[PDB]
Amino acid sequence: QISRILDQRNRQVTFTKRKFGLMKKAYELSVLCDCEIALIIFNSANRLFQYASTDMDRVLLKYTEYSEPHESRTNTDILETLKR
Amino acid sequence: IQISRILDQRNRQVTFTKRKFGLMKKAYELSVLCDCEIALIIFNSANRLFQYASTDMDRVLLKYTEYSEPHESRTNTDILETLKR
Repeated sequence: QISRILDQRNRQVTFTKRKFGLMKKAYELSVLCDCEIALIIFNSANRLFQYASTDMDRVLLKYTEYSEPHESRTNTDILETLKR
Repeated sequence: IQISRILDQRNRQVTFTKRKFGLMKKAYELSVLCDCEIALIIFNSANRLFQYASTDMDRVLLKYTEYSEPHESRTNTDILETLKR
């Protein structure tokens, strides 16, 4: 029951609030549970925003070297889980 | 006050899973509400890789490599500084 915010002012304020919320939660997860986290966000104007718990090059390099299988989710899977 | 010692190691996995899912849920919401493309890469303390992409990971990482520099770049040091203000 969630949809896309059409009004550009209400889109930007919501984007900023939630982008910061995401980074705050990523920070918390990283310190609480000893995780390494990277977050890449392209907004609707195609502006790039990024967060990395350590630094981005480190996390992306680890990502590209990972030999073991990935556990991977997309919007389709998240939306399915949320229905339950 | 050593931040990594805060958590009870007994509930480590459950806390990790709950918060990982919270992060993905919020990423999903942001992507639909604000028309964003989002990728999330998480290595847990046992070095298990978990990933989320709103579209798919190869698409988001390719967009990343075709951009020259971030508009905002943050790490834990910056987030912690902002939170103190």
